[PDB]
Amino acid sequence: QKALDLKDITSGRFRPENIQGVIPMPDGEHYTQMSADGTQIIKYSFRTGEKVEVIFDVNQARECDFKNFDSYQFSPDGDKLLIATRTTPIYRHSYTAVHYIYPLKRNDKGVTTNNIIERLSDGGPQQVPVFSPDGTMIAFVRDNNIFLVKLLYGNSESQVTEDGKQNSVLNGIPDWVYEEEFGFNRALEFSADNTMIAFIRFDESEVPSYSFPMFAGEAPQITPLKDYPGEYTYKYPKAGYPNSKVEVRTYDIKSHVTRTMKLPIDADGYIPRIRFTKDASKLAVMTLNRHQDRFDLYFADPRSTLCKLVLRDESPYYIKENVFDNIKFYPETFSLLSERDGFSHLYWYSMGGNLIKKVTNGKYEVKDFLGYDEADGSFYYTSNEESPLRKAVYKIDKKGKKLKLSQREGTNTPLFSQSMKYYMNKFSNLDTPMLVTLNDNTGKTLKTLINNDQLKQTLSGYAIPQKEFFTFQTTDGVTLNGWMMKPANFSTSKKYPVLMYQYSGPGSQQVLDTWGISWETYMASLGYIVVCVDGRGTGGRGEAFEKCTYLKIGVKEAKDQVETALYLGKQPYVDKDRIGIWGWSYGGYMTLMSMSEGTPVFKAGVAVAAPTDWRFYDTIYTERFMRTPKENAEGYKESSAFTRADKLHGNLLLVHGMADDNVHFQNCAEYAEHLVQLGKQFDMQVYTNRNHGIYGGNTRQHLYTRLTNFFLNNL
Amino acid sequence: QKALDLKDITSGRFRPENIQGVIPMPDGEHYTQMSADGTQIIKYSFRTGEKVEVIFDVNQARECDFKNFDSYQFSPDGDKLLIATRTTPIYRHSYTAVHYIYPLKRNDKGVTTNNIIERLSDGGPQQVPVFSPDGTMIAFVRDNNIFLVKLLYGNSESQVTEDGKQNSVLNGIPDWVYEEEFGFNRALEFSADNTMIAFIRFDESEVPSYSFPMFAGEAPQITPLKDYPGEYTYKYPKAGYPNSKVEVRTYDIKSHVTRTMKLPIDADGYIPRIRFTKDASKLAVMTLNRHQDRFDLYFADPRSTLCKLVLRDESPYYIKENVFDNIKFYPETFSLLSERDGFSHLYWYSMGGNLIKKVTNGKYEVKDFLGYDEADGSFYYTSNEESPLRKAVYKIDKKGKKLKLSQREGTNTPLFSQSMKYYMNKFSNLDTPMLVTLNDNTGKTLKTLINNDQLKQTLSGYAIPQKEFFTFQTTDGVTLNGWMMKPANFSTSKKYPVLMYQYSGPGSQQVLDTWGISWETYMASLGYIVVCVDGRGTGGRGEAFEKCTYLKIGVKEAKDQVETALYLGKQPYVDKDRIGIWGWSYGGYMTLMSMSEGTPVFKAGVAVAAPTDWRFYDTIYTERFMRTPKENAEGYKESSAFTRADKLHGNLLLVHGMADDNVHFQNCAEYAEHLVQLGKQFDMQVYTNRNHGIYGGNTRQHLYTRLTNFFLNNL
Ligand SMILES: N[C@@H](CC(=O)N1CCn2c(nnc2C(F)(F)F)C1)Cc1cc(F)c(F)cc1F
Ligand SMILES: N[C@@H](CC(=O)N1CCn2c(nnc2C(F)(F)F)C1)Cc1cc(F)c(F)cc1F
Repeated sequence: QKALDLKDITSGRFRPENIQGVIPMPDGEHYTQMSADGTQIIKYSFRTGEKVEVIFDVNQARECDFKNFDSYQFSPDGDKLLIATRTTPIYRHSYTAVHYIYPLKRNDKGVTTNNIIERLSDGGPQQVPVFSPDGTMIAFVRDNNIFLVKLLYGNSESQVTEDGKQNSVLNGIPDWVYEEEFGFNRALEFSADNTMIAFIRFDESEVPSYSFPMFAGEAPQITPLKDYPGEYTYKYPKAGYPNSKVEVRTYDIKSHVTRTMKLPIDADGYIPRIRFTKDASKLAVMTLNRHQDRFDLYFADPRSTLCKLVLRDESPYYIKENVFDNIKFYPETFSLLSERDGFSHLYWYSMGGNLIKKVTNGKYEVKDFLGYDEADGSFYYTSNEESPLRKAVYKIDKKGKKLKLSQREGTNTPLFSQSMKYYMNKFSNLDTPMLVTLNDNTGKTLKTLINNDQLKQTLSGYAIPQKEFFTFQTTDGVTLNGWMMKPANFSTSKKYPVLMYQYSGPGSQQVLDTWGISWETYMASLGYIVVCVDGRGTGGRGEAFEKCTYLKIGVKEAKDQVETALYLGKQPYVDKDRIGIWGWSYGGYMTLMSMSEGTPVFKAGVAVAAPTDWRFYDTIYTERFMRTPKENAEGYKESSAFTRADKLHGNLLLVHGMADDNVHFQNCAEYAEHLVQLGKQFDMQVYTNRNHGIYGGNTRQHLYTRLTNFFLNNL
Repeated sequence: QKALDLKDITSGRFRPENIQGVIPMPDGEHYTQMSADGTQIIKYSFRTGEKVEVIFDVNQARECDFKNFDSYQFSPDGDKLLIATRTTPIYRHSYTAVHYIYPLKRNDKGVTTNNIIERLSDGGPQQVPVFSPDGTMIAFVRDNNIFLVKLLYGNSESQVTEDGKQNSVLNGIPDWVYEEEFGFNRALEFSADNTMIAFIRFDESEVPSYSFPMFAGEAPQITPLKDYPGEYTYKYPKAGYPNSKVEVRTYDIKSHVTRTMKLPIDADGYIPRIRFTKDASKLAVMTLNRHQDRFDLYFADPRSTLCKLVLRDESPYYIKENVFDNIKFYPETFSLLSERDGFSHLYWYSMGGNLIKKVTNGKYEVKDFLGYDEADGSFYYTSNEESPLRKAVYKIDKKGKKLKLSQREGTNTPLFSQSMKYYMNKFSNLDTPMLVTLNDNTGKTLKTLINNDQLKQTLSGYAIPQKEFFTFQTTDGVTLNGWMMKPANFSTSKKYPVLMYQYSGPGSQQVLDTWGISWETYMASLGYIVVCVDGRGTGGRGEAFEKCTYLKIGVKEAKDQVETALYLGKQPYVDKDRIGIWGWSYGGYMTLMSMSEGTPVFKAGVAVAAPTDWRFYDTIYTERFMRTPKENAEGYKESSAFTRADKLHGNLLLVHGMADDNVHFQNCAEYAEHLVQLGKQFDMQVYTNRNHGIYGGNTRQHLYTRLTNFFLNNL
């Protein structure tokens, strides 16, 4: 019966027990994980779940200068560990860290804990270090150049590129927009030979600069800025501006000759990935055109420079970013996820580019390709075949027989062993916070490592609202999925205020059979009905449902949020005059769109870190859905929150971080002044030195307290 | 009985009729004024108030390319008019304008309207043009250099200085901080000879730069910034940073030789003014030290460069800026306002520097010295001898007899004729919006030009709260003046919420017997008791009362605002739990100080454009009261709103303009983050591209609507 406390939510007091840093060892029988302390790396058996041994310990390693470590990686051989310390984030995926090599060699007592640890580099902190296939070399990036460490040669460090320059030329790591929008941090590969390095070189010299102020602030304090403010500058192309010029280069480890691949790509095209195949003489180069609807897979010869078109996959809309990391190479074959038939499905290709078979078919979506077992010819993947709200692990055999491997319905995230014999399963649903099991490739639970019983017990003493799923029919006959969360004291006799939550961005889903206690859960415990509906444009229901928004985003999503409010307003326990809506990022943009759709259904709303005109956002994301402002002028105008701002109805709170390198604070500053000149009253909360995550010290608690009080006062 | 409408207040619908651009002509019998149209300049008699003639008309002037004009100036002779068009503000006092010379020569019909108008310069817009004593030359500034126009030589334009450079060297106009804090826009003078030009040269090259973003915005839209924002940069030294290096230079009109005056000034001193005397060979140079408590008046020879100390005036606190423009030169004598005896009083000096007499004495303050009539030896000035709430015009004869010239008690602002024979009087009090009379130097009303009867009649239909003055005693026995404004329906039976308004800055006063209808008046008509009290630190009551705050500003002012709230809270018609406070500029800073003084008396407050730590503010103002941060570390800490922020009590709204070149938006951004990390909830309203005035298009209406709703919701 006690009441949830927001501070418990924001401080993560109900964060379920989990396992971090799980890496399948090459042997195929074992996995390693990080200790909770962050001070040990411990080996375990997939088959039994038994602790085999502690392989690494900060208090039991020689010349180890760090107290805790952040992350780690095994050499492909299994004899060395690359360990990262002092991890310093740059953008969402990039960071520097001081890395260390730890050899896994047994001593006189047969233990791997008393070895000596070698600083990976006597120079400065490193980016994206990667082992060569034999484990004898590590390539890394620092100051936008590539460096090579030869472990057989005294950790011999050589400099591969000399033209790296800040805000000008990047070697082996992507620029801001590629990193954010193709979702990756490394373009740096070794050949199966161990003889060649391949990398993408980004020339962003003629990409526009963007700069915003930095104040001293607090948590952290930037002390040089105590009296006079400073600034942050970086390359960021807005919609329709020029992107980096990119090319693929190779470096011959024994020769030291650098070569450029002769890739026939459009001047304004992209190279979202490179990947060495299992063939030593074949480097996969993935390329898109600027409209992002033609994916061309090339095989480049790292020595001759010759590039051969292997596959062309085309769309009347666009190719999604998630395809690229589902391309896995094997001696004679490779996988490909494609939406050609209207659903995300798995295709199996020969290494000549020749379609062997369509592995999955049906009106469901494959989410991830987990791997192929050559022993039986069988494919492992996750999908939502059960329902768009769920994900389960599946196996399809060589003849086409499908078996679902998950024991329980909800959200199943598997991490397979090297051999596909075993997998670790992390599971949740609305009622299960986390349950971690070890399973074999038939689905049998070999061991239950974590059940989160202690969490359930602690929770037992609190009065927890419960989510329930529901569907309803829009006025044009579309089924929408949503969840509804009612106070634990709910009465059909009483009428209640409503808080709608949504994200609503292309391909996204927030209606998922998974567990959480969030700020929404807290709102529900304060007496609100909290509802979340995934409108048109969201993922999991195939291409037509997702991409009906193409060239004019936000409009259809906004009507479906208005339709959701009308439907709630008809319910006898809902006070239609007290309906609020909020969201963050695309969700904040959708709050503005929805509150100014024309039907005055919302009393109040909060838009956090909201884009307000798509011309302020970046090239790769915006153009994927909208093309450029010059090709799609009317679409940009119609998708803009500015155009419909005179119909804004309800009390609005705009929240933004002033150091947002993702949705620039420009969005909020320009939109607010439009609102001022229209005579619309609204409220603001701007956060000094905060980015798109708005976090730091007491910031999140402060922010959710502000949102709580805003809806308490306006609903 | 109708209700005031805020939109009428912000659109200036009750702005009293007045007269603009009143200039006393040299003859001493006449004044000129601008038409309301802005299209005519019309001559009138002081003696009779009769219209003599229209001297200038846009529709009746030849080769006149403008529809309206902004301002105008007469040649010292009376034969030419310098007229300004296209006035473009830069800071509070500086602007560029395209000027035109119009000769006042009669035609065949005897009229001055059909003449030809000459563009003052074929080059670009000009700054601070000034006539030579004979009227044959005009000096002006453009692009930080001095130019000379010789009207007897075909409007011959020559360039006096060649080293002017933006953000580097200014000739003849002050930098940002001198302009704002010594209150002037021109350091450019001709000798009585008409033979020499003198000017101050500002070298701000080593003053720090400050930059803030500019967005496109609206009203005005900055169209180049529609996609990518820009910035504004200028020189602005914060407290304790270096000021411009300054010197006085002269240019020999016939010789073209430039010379530097040998002024013995401290390295870090100021030259707040230069002024040519009635002696052709004597240039007054006014200088302060950096502590601003030693005013040294020098007489410089423009040819020999030799400078002679004429007067030293010293203070244990500081010399106020208002003294400099009260120094008026005569053939054998000059005036000086000084606070040496503890009150602002008028002193009469010989031109050798030798005190002839103390003209005024008593425990009241002289506000302005209006002039000296040599015929009777008599002095004209304004003072508050009646009460700190009032100002009247006074005359003191050669033998010491004093006569008060004003007919009515309240606020009397006089503009004397060249000869001191007549003056124009603008008058108001709590009940008189504006009454404009013409009076002779005994006080007799010769004519009443304006009575604002129409305004009174329009007002008659509205229900107007009325101000009344009051005093009360603080707990340490100090008498404070305040005004109280109650709703027109006031009842002693009812209990009411309170809105306190204050400015509270050193030497300022808001409790004045003068007329206005403001946002406060609107709040009163919505059912609030609105109170304003001038606490310790404010002006008009002598040096001890004003400067008891020296070296630790804000603390004492804040206690007196808390004492005002306690006193109001004891009244039976005041609900002590519903007391709010607000202010703008220093008044916004005082809102924070007062709301975090420690006694939790305020329910809510609004701080507009508030300084929050004095180290963020500029050198001349801050140091006048606080010296530098390095000399007064503990004083800066104790005056800071940051230090006491943990005691903030009540709901706060912070309002700021993001392009504030005066109180940088840094103040608000740094303070808000301090509040976030302390866990204090507050509200914000930031205004894109707005300066310290926060105005533009619908901005003011939007802003006062926001303040109204904030107190309505929190009180
Ligand atoms: N910038 C966008 C990034 C994104 O949408 N994807 C990149 C990463 N990704 C995606 N799909 N899978 C992956 C990942 F697995 F690589 F991470 C799509 C997200 C995003 C959308 C907005 F409208 C906005 F205002 C801010 C914002 F940060
Ligand atoms: N910057 C200050 C200027 C001033 O106080 N004087 C300059 C002009 N002046 C004065 N006294 N007479 C005159 C004038 F007649 F010259 F105008 C004093 C005003 C001021 C005080 C603050 F705390 C602040 F946060 C902003 C701000 F703009």
